[PDB]
Amino acid sequence: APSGAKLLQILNVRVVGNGDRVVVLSHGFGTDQSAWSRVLPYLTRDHRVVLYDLVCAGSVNPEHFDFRRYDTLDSYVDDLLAILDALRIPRCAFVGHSVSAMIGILASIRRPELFAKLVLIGASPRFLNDNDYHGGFELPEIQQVFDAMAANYSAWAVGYAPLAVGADVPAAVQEFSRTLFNMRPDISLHVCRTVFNTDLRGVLGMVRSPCVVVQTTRDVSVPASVAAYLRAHLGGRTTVEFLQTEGHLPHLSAPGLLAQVLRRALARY
Repeated sequence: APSGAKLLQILNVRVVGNGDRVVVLSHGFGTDQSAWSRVLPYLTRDHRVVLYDLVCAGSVNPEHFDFRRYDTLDSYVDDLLAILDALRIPRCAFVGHSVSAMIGILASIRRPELFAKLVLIGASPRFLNDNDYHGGFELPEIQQVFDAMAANYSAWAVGYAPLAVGADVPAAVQEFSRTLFNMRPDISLHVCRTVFNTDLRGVLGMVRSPCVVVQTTRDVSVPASVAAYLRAHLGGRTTVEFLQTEGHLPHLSAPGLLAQVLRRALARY
């Protein structure tokens, strides 16, 4: 597996901004680090911002996608820590969307002194239901996503993109579809399978970093009740912030409102 040093190029690592307060921005499924481009200038005057692409992003050469290594989220965590260690960053705030919120939770447990604060957007510890637990999906319907992605990825993408964006923002729909279509279909399916096989409920109590959970009014993959569950079970001091906007991708569809929350969350850590 590639070293942290090699990952700096493979994952298109970028470091921008001023100061010694470090913020890492980690994008979610179906995008790449360009998803942060609209909120980024709200952070770079006050923070040193580290950006990178998950190995599944369309902007990463498909040759580096190890279908063995990456069938667990633990390997995505390995990559994040390797990048931060290569950059010689001992302490940071971490902002993760979607799968990266799960990666952030796992990274905080692996390296408690490295993560001074987590900000989780579109966050869920488990997407499948379980008795007294509402995740949003039953097993036969995650299986329906899989069959649709495999049978007709392009048609699945055009249907999913407006649902994910949620609000009526056509430039966000087109920009998300573009990065969804840049992904190779088999890699896209593989990451989705990995995310739906992840269940972090049993380790939330092991997180000790303070956390801010960012909740929008409506999220196709995250039920409103999930944020309360995270606040109840995360092992650190946790606050829920409410974006009065609709959708799963507020960094695409409502950058100004999102930036207000991020600046508040990242003021002291």
